[PDB]
Amino acid sequence: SRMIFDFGFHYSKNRHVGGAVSDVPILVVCEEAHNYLPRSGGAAYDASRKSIERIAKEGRKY
Amino acid sequence: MPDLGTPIGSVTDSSPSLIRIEISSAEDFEKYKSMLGVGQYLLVASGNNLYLLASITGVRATHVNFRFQIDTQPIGTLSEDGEFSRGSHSLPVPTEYAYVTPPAVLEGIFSHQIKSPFALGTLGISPDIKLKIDGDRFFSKHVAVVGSTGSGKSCAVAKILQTAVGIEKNSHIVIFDIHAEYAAAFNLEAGEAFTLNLLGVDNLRLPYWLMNAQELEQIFIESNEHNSHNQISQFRHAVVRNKCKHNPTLTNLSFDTPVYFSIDEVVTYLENMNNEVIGKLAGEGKPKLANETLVSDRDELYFDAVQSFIVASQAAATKASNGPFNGEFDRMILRLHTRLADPRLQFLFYPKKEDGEDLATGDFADVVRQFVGYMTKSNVSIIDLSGIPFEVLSIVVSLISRMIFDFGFHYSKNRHVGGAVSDVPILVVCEEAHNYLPRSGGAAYDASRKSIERIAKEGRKYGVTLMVVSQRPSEVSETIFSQCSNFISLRLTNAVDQTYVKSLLPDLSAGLGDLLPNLAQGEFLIVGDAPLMPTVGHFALPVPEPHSRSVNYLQEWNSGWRHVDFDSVIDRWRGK
Amino acid sequence: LIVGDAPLMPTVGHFALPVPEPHSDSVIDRWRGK
Ligand SMILES: Nc1ncnc2c1ncn2[C@@H]1O[C@H](COP(=O)(O)OP(=O)(O)OP(O)(O)=S)[C@@H](O)[C@H]1O
Ligand SMILES: [Mg+2]
Repeated sequence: SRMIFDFGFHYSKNRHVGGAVSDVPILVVCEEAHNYLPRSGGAAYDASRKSIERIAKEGRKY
Repeated sequence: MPDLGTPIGSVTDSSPSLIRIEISSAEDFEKYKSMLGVGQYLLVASGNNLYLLASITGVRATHVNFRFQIDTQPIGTLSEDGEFSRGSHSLPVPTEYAYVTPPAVLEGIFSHQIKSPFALGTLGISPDIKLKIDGDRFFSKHVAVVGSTGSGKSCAVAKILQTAVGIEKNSHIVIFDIHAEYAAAFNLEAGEAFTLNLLGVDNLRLPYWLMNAQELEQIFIESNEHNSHNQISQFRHAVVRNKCKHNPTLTNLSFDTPVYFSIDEVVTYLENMNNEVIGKLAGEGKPKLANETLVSDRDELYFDAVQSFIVASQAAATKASNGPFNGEFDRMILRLHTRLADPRLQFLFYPKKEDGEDLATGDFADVVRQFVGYMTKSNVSIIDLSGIPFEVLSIVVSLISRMIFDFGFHYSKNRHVGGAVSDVPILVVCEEAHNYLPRSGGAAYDASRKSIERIAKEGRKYGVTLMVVSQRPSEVSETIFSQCSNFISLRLTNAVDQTYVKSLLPDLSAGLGDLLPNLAQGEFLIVGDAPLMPTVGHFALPVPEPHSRSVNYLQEWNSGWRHVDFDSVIDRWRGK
Repeated sequence: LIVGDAPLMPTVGHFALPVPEPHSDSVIDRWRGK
């Protein structure tokens, strides 16, 4: 996921410099989320619940 | 005072809390169907040469001939002279008539008894009429808004602000954004002569030494582990001892007092302290380096550059023991090297003046100019926060707020010495508050609440007021509302939200809640002290409108398979 | 509204305002911020 987001970022920068909004959208479909995004869980599952979260708050733009 | 007209019907039940009117003619009801609707007002008799105003709360129609029913509640009293008192002092007897409230009477009551006017739209019954409130009561006190999605909150707020800035007295306003929306609502022709300072992630200047204790402790440290004790102590010691060396003149400094203080130097100090090794030989109760040279005052050398010491040993000739704080501080060093390694956050750690040089202790003044601007003219500023990450948002907000409260108090004192009240008002606008002011939230956002709580309590005396906006008021701070003296309610549907907003708000029986979920697009309800009495109102679209350009998806899918030159993107993607 | 043992009976009253009342460019020359 981190790769996707960083790519969208570095691309939005360029097309914004050009003055045009992005043109390459992406939709990430996630299934059986509760197996890899727990609500009450250990730090062992702290590498995912962070990355994906970055998409929720700062996605629409990029 | 004037000829009210022909009545509607008599009374059939009376009390201080409730009143019940009864109509028995359909031709009479259909004629005045538009006024008798909810929210609007009616006149009742309470003896000769008086009248009583009531607010419609509840209608019912039945067919068994027809029978209507209008439930009402009393607000206040009005004479034939024109005076409008408040507070009920009469129960109306039956066989007393009722009449419908014309506009003319409302306009007459509005004009005279209102000290200073501020327009806030037009009533629904008649568009060619302008609703007014007290000029000073409104913008010198704490407003609030709550609206369901699509209810047109942003446009209404933009209209309010435009009027406050004379767009169709010099006033200062800051508007925090999360969607990049309110920027265009102020993009009139340059010749208008009202300053506009647009800010973002590229041009914002905001050093990190302005922080209070909580923010500094929060960015670079996490106190979850067992090593949470010692880190904080020695961190404080280091930051202080480094604060003076670069600012000698001043006196009696403390952790909180703001002045320049580098951070890389603090990292160097912490590291050099990780690896210390002490000597226990005779008259050598102090450290020992690689070149057999003792040390007297730590602060003199530890900062400059890393140093290496001899190895621990137990020989009677070479007696070297390990240091007190060796080993513990290993992680936070890498964590800090990382955070500083971040490019996207460069505006906070490694900022630059216009010329190119780094900041200095004195530029503090200019740091506030951005928020303040020109003095004798309106200077609405529009901060942007989309580009900012999700972890530093609370910090940014707290700092930008405290920096304003301090200025307010300072100018309030500077004018108290003279004896005249300050003529510089400042408004803060907080949008989508439910993200960074959670009521169910814990310490993850502890730094934000307080920076606003102050304005909730003190701000009024000093000269700065708030304006909160949200769309899910249940998951918002209980304290930030209660200090709000006026409420604007647009459309709300979700039930629990109705319950909460009904509770918090006092003069709301069942009907005033039955009115929220059926309001139209552009309408609103007003409840508080700025009006004489509750009211239902209608707005117009603002000019120019906010757009917040966004990426259209389906209209883009129908296009071609555009060659993403991954090569060029990744190439520019240095990240080195 | 008063409640408890002191009054002869629960009751509501109103308070008269107490006179006296309780109240409490180069401008920013405080870089110290204190
Ligand atoms: N008096 C009015 N007459 C006609 N249309 C109106 C009126 N007031 C508002 N609108 C319409 O409301 C529409 C959208 O409102 P928005 O400004 O998108 O609401 P909002 O503030 O974005 O709420 P969100 O989506 O939760 S951020 C606009 O396209 C307007 O045309
Ligand atoms: Mg909006």
